[PDB]
Amino acid sequence: MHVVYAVEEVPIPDGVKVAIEKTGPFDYVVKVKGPLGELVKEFKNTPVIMSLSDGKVVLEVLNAKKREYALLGTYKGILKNMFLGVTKGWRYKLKVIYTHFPMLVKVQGNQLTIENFLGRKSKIVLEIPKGVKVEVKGKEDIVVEGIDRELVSQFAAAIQAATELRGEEKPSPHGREGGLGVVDGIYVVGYEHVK
RNA sequence: AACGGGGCGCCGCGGCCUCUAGUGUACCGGUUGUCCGGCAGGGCACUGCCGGGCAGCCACGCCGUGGGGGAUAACCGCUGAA
Ligand SMILES: [Mg+2]
Ligand SMILES: [Mg+2]
Ligand SMILES: [Mg+2]
Ligand SMILES: [Mg+2]
Ligand SMILES: [Mg+2]
Repeated sequence: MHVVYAVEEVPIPDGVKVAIEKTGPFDYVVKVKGPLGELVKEFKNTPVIMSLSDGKVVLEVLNAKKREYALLGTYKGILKNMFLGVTKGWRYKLKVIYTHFPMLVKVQGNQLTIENFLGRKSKIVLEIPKGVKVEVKGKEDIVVEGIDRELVSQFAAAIQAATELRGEEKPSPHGREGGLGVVDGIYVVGYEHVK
C-alpha cells in the first residue's frame, strides 16, 4: 500500500543520552551513551527521518510505500536494543555438547580456542572482537557479553558455526536405523541481560 | 574414516650443462684392399671400416616452478520489521 505519513516513537530510558547527527543527505549517525558504555550506529541512505523530542526518538516517513514504511518498526527495534545495551547489557549463552571426545574451550587474551573437537588435531581459533567478553563456566557453558547486541550475537553465532562441519566433513545427523548421530558442537541456547 | 602435522612423486611450464647418457666427418689409435719401389708417411674405397673422445649442442640428466588478500557464486547465518 501507500502511506501519506507515519510516525513512531522510542522512549529514551533514564540515564541514557542520545545524539543524532546527519552525516549526509539521507545518512544518520546515532550515538547512545549509558552507564555501561557508548554505542555508535549508522543508518545510511535511509528514508526514515530521525529526530529527538524531549526524551524520545521520533521516527517518521513521508510519502512512503511498504518498503519505506517497514523501516519504522526496524529502526525502533534496533534503537530499543541500543538502549537496553547500555543499561542492562547483553549476555548470550552457549552450551558445549560432545559425544565421545571432550572439547577443551579456553580464552587466551583475545583468542577463543576450541581443542579436541571430534578428536581433531586441528585447533579452532576465533578472534574476540573489541567490546565482547567471553568466559568459560565449567566445561559445558560459554557466555558472551557486551553492549552491542548485534556484535555479541554475531560472535556467538560464529562460535556455533565454527563447530558445524561442511562439505565432505559433515557427519550424518542420525545414527544407524535412525537414532541420534554424531552431534557434537557448541549451540547458542539463549540470551539475557547482564543486569 | 576425518581435520591438522611430516615426507615424496606424476603431468605441464621456465631454465641449465656440474654429473650420467647421446653425438662429436675437431682429434688420437687399430685394421682390410689397392696404388705411391720397400720401411716410414700418404691417396681412394663418399670418415673405407672399427674403438676411444675435448669443446659445443643436448635429455635419458640437473635446478626453479607460492601462499595470500578483495569482492563474489551456490548458499549458510546475525540482527530485523512489514
Ligand atoms: Mg624443458
Ligand atoms: Mg665416434
Ligand atoms: Mg706402411
Ligand atoms: Mg689416385
Ligand atoms: Mg674419403
